[PDB]
Amino acid sequence: VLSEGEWQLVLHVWAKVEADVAGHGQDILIRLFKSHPETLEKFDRFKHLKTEAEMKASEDLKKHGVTVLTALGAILKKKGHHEAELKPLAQSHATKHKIPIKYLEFISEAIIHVLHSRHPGDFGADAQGAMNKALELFRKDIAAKYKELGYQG
Ligand code: HEM
Repeated sequence: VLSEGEWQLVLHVWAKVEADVAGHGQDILIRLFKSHPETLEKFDRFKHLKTEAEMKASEDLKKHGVTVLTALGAILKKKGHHEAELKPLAQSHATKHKIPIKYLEFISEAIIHVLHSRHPGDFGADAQGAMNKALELFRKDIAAKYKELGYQG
């Protein structure tokens, strides 16, 4: 359970993201795909992209980055009271998209890196720890839904 002070640190940096949701989503997906190429393989939509320049030039990738970060922002702004938002996401990622929990760890690392690059003055260690806790809570709660459905592994 995050404290109120931890949530404030999380949402204070997240308010900085929402000024350029699409730029952040591009940086985060690109980092994810470069760092963990098995992730790119889960998107039939993106698997033709073979270079970082092609990734940066894809408008469809930029659109998906906004989809991802819009859903994550709505979950973070619930400060843990996020059951209604996670249900459908856990269900589609477990049963349709077939995304292992481990890849949610990977995208959490990319999010943290990109926030540190773009917002260092609002993403010192206290805020990095709080955002780590928030993303761990996200993963923990998705993992319990996966386990229900037979996908925790
Ligand atoms: C912060 C974590 C993530 C969030 C908030 C998120 C959110 C979403 C949303 C809102 C959609 C569209 C609606 C739906 O299908 O449920 C989507 C689709 C999808 N996601 Fe995620 N996602 C996350 C992580 C991942 C990761 C790590 C992968 C793969 C490695 C992934 C793979 C996919 C795929 C394959 C689709 C369908 C894309 C398409 O072909 O249109 N997601 N995601």
